[PDB]
Amino acid sequence: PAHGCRHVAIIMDGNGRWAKKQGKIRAFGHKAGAKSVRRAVSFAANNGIEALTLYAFSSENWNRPAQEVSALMELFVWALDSEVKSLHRHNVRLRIIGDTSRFNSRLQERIRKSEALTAGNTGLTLNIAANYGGRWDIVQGVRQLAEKVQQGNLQPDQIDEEMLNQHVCMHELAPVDLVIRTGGEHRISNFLLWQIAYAELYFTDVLWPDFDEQDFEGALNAFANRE
Amino acid sequence: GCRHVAIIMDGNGRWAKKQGKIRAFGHKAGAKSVRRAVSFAANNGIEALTLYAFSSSALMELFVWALDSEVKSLHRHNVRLRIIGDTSRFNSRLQERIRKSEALTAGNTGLTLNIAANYGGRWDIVQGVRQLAEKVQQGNLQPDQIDEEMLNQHVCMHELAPVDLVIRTGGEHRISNFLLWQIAYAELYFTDVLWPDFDEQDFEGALNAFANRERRF
Ligand SMILES: O=P(O)(O)C(O)(Cc1cccc(-c2cccc(-c3ccccc3)c2)c1)P(=O)(O)O
Ligand SMILES: O=P(O)(O)C(O)(Cc1cccc(-c2cccc(-c3ccccc3)c2)c1)P(=O)(O)O
Ligand SMILES: O=P(O)(O)C(O)(Cc1cccc(-c2cccc(-c3ccccc3)c2)c1)P(=O)(O)O
Ligand SMILES: O=P(O)(O)C(O)(Cc1cccc(-c2cccc(-c3ccccc3)c2)c1)P(=O)(O)O
Ligand SMILES: O=P(O)(O)C(O)(Cc1cccc(-c2cccc(-c3ccccc3)c2)c1)P(=O)(O)O
Repeated sequence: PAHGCRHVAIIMDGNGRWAKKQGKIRAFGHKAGAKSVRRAVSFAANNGIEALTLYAFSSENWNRPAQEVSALMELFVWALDSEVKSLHRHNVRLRIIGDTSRFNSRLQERIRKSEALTAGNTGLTLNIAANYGGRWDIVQGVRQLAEKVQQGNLQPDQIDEEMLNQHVCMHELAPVDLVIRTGGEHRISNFLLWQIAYAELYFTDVLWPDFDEQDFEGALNAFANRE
Repeated sequence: GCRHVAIIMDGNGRWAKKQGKIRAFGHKAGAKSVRRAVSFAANNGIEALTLYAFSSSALMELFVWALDSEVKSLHRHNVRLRIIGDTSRFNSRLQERIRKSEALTAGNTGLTLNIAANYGGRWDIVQGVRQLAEKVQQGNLQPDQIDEEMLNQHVCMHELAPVDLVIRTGGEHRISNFLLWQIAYAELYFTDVLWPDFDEQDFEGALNAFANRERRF
């Protein structure tokens, strides 16, 4: 399309701050945040973007017990189940990226079903990060290579970038062209690392609930002008 | 408190054009700006400064010339010099100059200055991977024992403080395959100022930005 942007990744941040300013509790920001997600996904689908990868940055996870962080992963991806039907009806291909290996088998089956169901859709490819880390991503790929070495099928010296690239999340999709981070912080926070080696980085102070189609348009135009 | 700053230096040629001068003129102004950045970092308690020359045999001799004429003063200033990158294919005289310069200064306790030469963040990670694959081949390591901490011990600069701030001059908003694994939690600061003009005030503005952002976030 005219903006020449095939794959956009977004670090969503600012929902709690947005609620706080309103005098509302965090759950109200979660709802406004969900609504801003739906709006970003329609925008991307309507603007010919091929893939949209979303990472929810939690400013609060440092105050929550580790036991709680695992459970929230439950509800989160669980919640994203009633939503699968809607994504499918909109011709979106859903993929979950992250470490879901420790997740209960019932949910892993659900994730696989969801991905299989929407795999042949021809609209936007939507990647949702769940228990995702950039370093972990690189490490799970390294492990896959470590198994081939242990099998006898790979010589350490044959490992190059191109080969490690085939084993990181989203390698079958267009490289990430643009990473947007809302909320004001200027860090990647262990979101994508290997995949953003050549991506344009766009930071905006706008809080996620307020980030709308015109903000997304501004980012794509900055990208178009910058490339 | 900012301990390790990484800078993507960019804008020398654009600067020269604006001045109506030739490329060599921007290179010269660029080198002076490198000296001023290093002095500044050393004078302000920064533990490590990592520099990457962004560009879209003669440079090899210049590299030798640069090491031969600057290493003594860096040594006197208690700077520890390290070159990061794939120098495996540089001519052996240059490889030897690099090795001696690093050896001469290895024990200094002031600023560690890392100069990227033929460096790439993906290559960096891949060299660490090869190291681990070797131990797997031998039999000293099981695939499933490989974790983040471990690969971290095999990527460049693992013995130094974590990179706190990455500064990129010149106007582009990309990492361009500079550090990747190492910038997971770093503050990213972009400025349109061209490298020859990047000065103490610009450097301080990035440091202040880092400090303020550390307070608010
Ligand atoms: O609602 P909160 O954030 O006030 C709290 O109950 C934690 C929590 C409870 C229920 C639901 C959620 C929730 C709802 C929607 C999204 C998310 C979320 C999405 C992505 C990353 C982190 C969190 C979490 C969080 P907390 O224990 O942190 O006070
Ligand atoms: O399908 P369209 O292009 O006709 C339209 O629904 C826009 C749209 C496109 C793709 C996805 C969505 C959409 C709608 C409802 C929910 C979601 C959704 C987004 C993220 C997670 C879960 C669900 C996405 C809407 P429109 O607003 O243009 O009529
Ligand atoms: O913005 P924060 O860091 O203040 C916070 O809302 C976490 C958060 C960040 C970004 C997005 C979301 C969020 C909230 C609700 C739904 C979703 C969502 C994500 C993906 C698909 C569909 C819905 C994401 C939550 P927190 O729970 O840590 O207060
Ligand atoms: O800024 P550019 O991309 O326009 C260009 O000057 C390349 C370049 C970028 C950044 C720094 C330098 C450069 C020039 C002179 C000296 C140094 C230098 C680097 C490290 C230690 C000492 C000196 C770096 C060159 P180019 O040769 O590609 O026109
Ligand atoms: O100064 P010049 O224009 O006479 C010439 O040496 C080019 C040149 C001189 C000095 C520095 C550089 C240069 C360009 C790009 C990168 C670097 C560099 C410097 C330090 C580390 C890594 C890379 C240096 C190029 P030339 O190739 O035109 O003979």
